[PDB]
Amino acid sequence: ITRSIADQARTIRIPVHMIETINKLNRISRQMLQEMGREPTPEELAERMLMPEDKIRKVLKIAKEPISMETPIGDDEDSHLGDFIEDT
DNA sequence: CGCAATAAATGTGATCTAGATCACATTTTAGGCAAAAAAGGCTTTACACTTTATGCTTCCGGCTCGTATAATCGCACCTTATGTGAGCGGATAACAAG
Repeated sequence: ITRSIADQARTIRIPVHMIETINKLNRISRQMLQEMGREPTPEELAERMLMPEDKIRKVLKIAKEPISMETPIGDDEDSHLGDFIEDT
């Protein structure tokens, strides 16, 4: 059961380490918060990890749902999320 | 031929320009022909294009395996309480026929 939901979980394919890299930076964020009491700035963790600081920000942009289309916005009658995007 | 009356036609003659002359010497004009500066011509050589075989290396990328671990279990507390009528099948009670 940990093999099937290990890849084909979301509606779209998702890598393995891409979801294992999130909780990796989690069990350390509160680790420095329970001691010092301040938010771990992207400077001290840049020396303990293999990620610089710039490219690591674009990684979070990938980790999403992202979002459906047939979802009410304002009119809640005929207006849909995928009905406001112009065509090229 | 004499008479009517709105338009067109008439004279004046001194003043002041407008338009024309002449023969010869000066000044302008036209197209002409090379030279210089420019257009594309049609060569022959200097270099530069991505492409694609390849294989070797380090770094970032993407995927799994087994292991170690405890469990196969437990309260008290916070705040609400959809709307209806119309259409439908099923279960139950009252009824006439045998």
